[PDB]
Amino acid sequence: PETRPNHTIYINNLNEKIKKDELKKSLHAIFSRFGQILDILVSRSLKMRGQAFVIFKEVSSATNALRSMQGFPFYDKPMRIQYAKTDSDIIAKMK
RNA sequence: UGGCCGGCAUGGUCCCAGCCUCCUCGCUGGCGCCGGCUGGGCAACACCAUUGCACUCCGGUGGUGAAUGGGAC
Ligand SMILES: [Sr+2]
Ligand SMILES: [Sr+2]
Repeated sequence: PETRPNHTIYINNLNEKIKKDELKKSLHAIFSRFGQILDILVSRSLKMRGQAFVIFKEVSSATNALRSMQGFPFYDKPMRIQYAKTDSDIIAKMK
């Protein structure tokens, strides 16, 4: 079952050999044009590696980012993008 | 040598260059042969496993089973 629109996009299929700090930097480099980004969360743990959460301030940004960068070759791999199942805390602490 | 021991070999002190390494990366570390014991840590690196929905840092295993020469006294 797909997912409903969200402030946060969930990206996976990312190159696992990239360190956390660099991955966050590179992700911002390509995703900041879609709108203000509140934060990017990345973890290299067994369960969370290869994935990232880009948290946009406005849902239109996420939606854009989602449609525009679906399948984008990043670090030699096609980026897969979806909306996050639930709202990230940063967003809850507001709306 | 990450810590520890044994056997054998080996004149010494330096100077220059090169080379080596998971555990004080370098000029007041190290760079003969052989065998056995043991500690730490995944931080870097590699390999294996993982396609995974978080907002709690947190998979496993491996490496030293390493590295040459010149010169001055
Ligand atoms: Sr050493
Ligand atoms: Sr590890």
